[PDB]
Amino acid sequence: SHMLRPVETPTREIKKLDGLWAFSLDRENCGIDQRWWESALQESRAIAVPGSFNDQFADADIRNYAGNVWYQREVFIPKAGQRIVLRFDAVTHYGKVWVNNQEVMEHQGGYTPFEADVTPYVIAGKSVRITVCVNNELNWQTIPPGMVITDENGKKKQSYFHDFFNYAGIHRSVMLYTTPNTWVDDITVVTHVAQDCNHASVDWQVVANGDVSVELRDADQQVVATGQGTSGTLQVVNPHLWQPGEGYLYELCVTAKSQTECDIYPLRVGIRSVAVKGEQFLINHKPFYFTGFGRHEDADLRGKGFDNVLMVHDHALMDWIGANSYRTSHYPYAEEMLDWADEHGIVVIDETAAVGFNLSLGNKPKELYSEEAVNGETQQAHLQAIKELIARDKNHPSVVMWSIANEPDTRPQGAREYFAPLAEATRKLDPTRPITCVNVMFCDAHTDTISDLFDVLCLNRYYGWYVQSGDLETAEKVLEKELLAWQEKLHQPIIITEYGVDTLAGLHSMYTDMWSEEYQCAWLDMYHRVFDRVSAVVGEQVWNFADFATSQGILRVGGNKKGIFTRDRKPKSAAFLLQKRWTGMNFGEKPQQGG
Amino acid sequence: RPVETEIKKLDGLWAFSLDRENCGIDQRWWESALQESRAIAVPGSFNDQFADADIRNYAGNVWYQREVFIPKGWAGQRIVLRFDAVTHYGKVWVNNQEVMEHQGGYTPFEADVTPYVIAGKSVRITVCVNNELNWQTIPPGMVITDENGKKKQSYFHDFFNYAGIHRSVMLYTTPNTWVDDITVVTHVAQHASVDWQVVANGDVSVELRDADQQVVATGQGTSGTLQVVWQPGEGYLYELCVTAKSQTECDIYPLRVGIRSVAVKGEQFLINHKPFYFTGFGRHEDADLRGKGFDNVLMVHDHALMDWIGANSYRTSHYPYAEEMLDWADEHGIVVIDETAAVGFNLSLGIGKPKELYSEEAVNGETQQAHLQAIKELIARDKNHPSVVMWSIANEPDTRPQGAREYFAPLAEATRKLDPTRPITCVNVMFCDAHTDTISDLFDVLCLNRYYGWYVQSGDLETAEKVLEKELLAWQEKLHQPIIITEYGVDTLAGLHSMYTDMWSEEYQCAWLDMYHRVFDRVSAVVGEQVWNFADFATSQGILRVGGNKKGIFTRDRKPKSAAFLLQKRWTGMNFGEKPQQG
Ligand SMILES: CCCCCCCCC[C@@H]1NC[C@@H](O)[C@H](O)[C@H]1C(=O)O
Ligand SMILES: CCCCCCCCC[C@@H]1NC[C@@H](O)[C@H](O)[C@H]1C(=O)O
Repeated sequence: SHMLRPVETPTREIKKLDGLWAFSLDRENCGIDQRWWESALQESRAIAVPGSFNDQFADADIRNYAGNVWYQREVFIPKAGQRIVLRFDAVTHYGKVWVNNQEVMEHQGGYTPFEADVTPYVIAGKSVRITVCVNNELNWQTIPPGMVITDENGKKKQSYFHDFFNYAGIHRSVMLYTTPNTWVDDITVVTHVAQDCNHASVDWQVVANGDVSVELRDADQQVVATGQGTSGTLQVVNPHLWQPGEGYLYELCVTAKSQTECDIYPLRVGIRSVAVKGEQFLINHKPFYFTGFGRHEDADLRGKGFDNVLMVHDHALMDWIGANSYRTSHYPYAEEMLDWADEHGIVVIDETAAVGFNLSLGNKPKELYSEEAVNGETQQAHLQAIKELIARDKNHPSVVMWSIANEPDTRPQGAREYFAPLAEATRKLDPTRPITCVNVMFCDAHTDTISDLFDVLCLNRYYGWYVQSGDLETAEKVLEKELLAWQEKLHQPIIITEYGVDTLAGLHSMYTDMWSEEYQCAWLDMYHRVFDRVSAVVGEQVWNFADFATSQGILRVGGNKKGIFTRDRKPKSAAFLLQKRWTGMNFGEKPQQGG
Repeated sequence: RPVETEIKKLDGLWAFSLDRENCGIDQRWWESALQESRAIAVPGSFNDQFADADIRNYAGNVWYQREVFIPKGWAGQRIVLRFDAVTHYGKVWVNNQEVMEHQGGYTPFEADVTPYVIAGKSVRITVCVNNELNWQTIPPGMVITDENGKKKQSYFHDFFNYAGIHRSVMLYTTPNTWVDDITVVTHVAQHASVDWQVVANGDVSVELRDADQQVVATGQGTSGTLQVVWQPGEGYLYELCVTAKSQTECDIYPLRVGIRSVAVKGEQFLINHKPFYFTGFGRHEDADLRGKGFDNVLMVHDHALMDWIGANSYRTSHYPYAEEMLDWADEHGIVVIDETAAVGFNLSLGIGKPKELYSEEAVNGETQQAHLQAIKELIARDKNHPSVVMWSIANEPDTRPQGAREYFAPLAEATRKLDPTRPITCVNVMFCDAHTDTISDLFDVLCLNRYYGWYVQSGDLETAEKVLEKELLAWQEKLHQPIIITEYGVDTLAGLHSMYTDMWSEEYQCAWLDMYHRVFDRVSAVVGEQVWNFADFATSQGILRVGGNKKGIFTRDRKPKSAAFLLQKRWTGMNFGEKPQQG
């Protein structure tokens, strides 16, 4: 449907985000049968929302549990005559909500919010019970996809194809918000600029039988433009347009009035224009250079759960290190991260949860794009995730790119058949932004067959790590050669969205061999040397802020160790190399082929 | 503590600013939006939040600010602003009008803002937080200055001086007849529970249930309340609805209470007339990244670790914990020794200054008063909790200089008169043994901190066993009192191993915790053990702290050392609430 983030005005929120819900497992799938919605928690225990249920009890048998978990919470209802709505900003994978024995709504998104209108079903003044059924399972039509395997005892074991651990549960806000019966439930805003001198910001919104008078107030509450109608444009003059450095943000207050009731919604948008020209990524008609991380929503104890201290601290670290950009790696991030990126002018490459469409990253199906794995319904679900992501992050000026999928195996015939309609559909959904598909390493420029449909070429390369293990002299030649081959092929702006190596924070060696910090430094350094002599490399993005948790494997030593920082946010030796490089260059500009 | 039948203002981010030049109160920064502010998260200590070295140690004035919408549904009700905890000092302003202030730090403070607030429009909230300690703050300290005005704070406890807003901020609403004060005391012989009440223009009607609304008693009055006929295993707790009735509005307040009576008999600690044995940790309000800020995920996880390792009790070490810890504590029925921030009254703990600890320039007058205040507040907030079985006035004070007894006697007297239903204690330091301590008689349970084999007799088990044994049974023969060892632990690097089982290695933590447990087992007066710290925690910079205090069974990110499984074998291998029969 339509997605508007709620905000306090003559509108109200009761943060049911309160922790300490009742939590229980359903190892027998008796919950849907035995009507657990009715009343009690049976044999529950205290859990905390937001937060992943896997790491929260230090029980291994819970963290690998694959099935149905039950959340439970009684709450009181203060808003009368207002539309009361129950919003879940994120319930990872599947969630079915119940308000006092009655199914309200359900979702199969994972990292996208879903809400429901509960005005008839509640009465402001008495209690009410909310029971959530959260499913953490992945089959071939989920985004991301997976394979759940039962064995001889019927015990479910979830296997997937991405790297990060499949943290599940309620990860973001659960809120009970309250809006007048004539609401402003959808908005779209597109901005243009000409020579940083003047241009318009077209408006568009959806009401509940009310008219929309829209004003454009300033950063100090000064009206600069008005407008009367459901559509149309409106022009500023000599704007304070949104730059990657500062990030100026106008406050467009929209009004939807009825003959009796009225609703006012303030929506912050910044004037900026993002486009791709040849091999240049232009923000406000200036060629840009991306620097920063591909991070994860990962932490100790809470898993993929959200928390504010992590936001302010992580943004302080990136702010110190000189990073100006990041990419919401492998799933839509919490909207709060994108609000911060909006105010602080942080350019973001947004991505969907489509990751793992690849069976070469080592009882696996034998054809990746057959009916037994990634079929038409996988394509429908992928288009769904695109729809929801764009419908949530469409107005945020910090998003400059949509990324449909991550590292798909494109060698087999049919990858183009699967991905081309999704490129067409995404271009038809949001024309204001470039589109991309992050490229796997074993699909170099001479075997890929998908990168033509996208505006920006994103690359994940690990020459010298997975291949040429320990060889810098050779990985330099290979890396430079394939980079110039991508240039000779597509003449596109090339952002390296992943490049990193594993490093035991504390492992040193005089020989600068793999897994030591000296190898991380020398490796990133050589990669930077190659980066500086390719004209079409419009951005670099290291593989990963900090070490994150992965599934158990013989390649993951307590998870992925390719982070610049540790899981507790401590810098390895390479963090200060990146400090020197990024903070030493001119902001938003590519190095002049050398310092 | 609020319930209803509110809008939690601690949601999201606040504007944060520093006052290095100390211009805030003079230039009236609360009457405007903070110039040059940055986003900060509440709850959470401001020191660790920005990875800034200069912000972490800053000693002065910090400014929080946040606009909020007051809901329309609270038209004619009193609107109250509650700060569950603002560490050390806080002065709160509501939209150009000064409302409140408090020098507590680890206890809440609330203020009535009904006139200054018009429910429906947005108002701004500005908080001035101070993190300074002199000799009259609890805990005490002293600040020093030089040229360029750089302020540098020095204190006498171990843990790092985290500050800021550490617990939720509430904005609750009650009808014009509210239940401001409640008290409940439970008895049990081989019983019932007197009730209390304070209100304004309202009568008191008290009823109480069990599982769900199943009343099993009642009462109409501010006394008596006795009727029909809470354990450390599960923790059965009844629900006591209090009603305050007026001509127009009515108030209902639910208070969970568990039937229990704690008392000391000879050298036994009796909870419900049964001898007990304390096992568990002396923990801290410390975490990665957020300082002393509260968080539910951490409480759930740490309670999972304590449940797994077999702990049955712990002590809110060196300051009042967040009350959520105590609600959980009486829910799952874990025994809690509650303690004030009174720590650091000692000049002998020197890493290797006034001249006498109980002089006028240090610890005299307002110091004793404000200590009695920290008592009064801790008790006024945690009195009704059945999980609290003990009072702890102070921790590790130097009682050797002249005038210590003259200081500690009145505090014991007043505290005993305030809450006579629970035993009282004072954790004494190691440098004051049985032949030199002069205060352990004023208290019901004697608490001991002992580090034989670490600070003295460093690395020698064969003699530290003898010294610990002699000191222990000499205490027993001296005062014939119940002795809980509230601190015993040694530092340990998480990954350091050593074949020789020498200091700082995990083998030394294992073998050192073991000998202490045998000497514990051959002493009849030891009514419990609490390994020093649950998890490694942050302290001030010293040559004895290797990135904080490493005396934890778990690391800071909650990962177990070799001793965690030893203690999980010891505490769950014995019977719950029972001490081994000398083996
Ligand atoms: C057959 C040739 C294979 C080439 C190597 C492919 C490496 C893919 C790297 C992986 N790319 C995806 C990312 O989520 C992971 O964290 C990253 C990694 O594992 O470090
Ligand atoms: C004879 C006495 C020699 C010196 C003993 C010093 C004992 C001080 C105990 C200290 N008591 C306070 C506690 O927070 C600290 O963690 C603990 C410590 O040492 O780390």
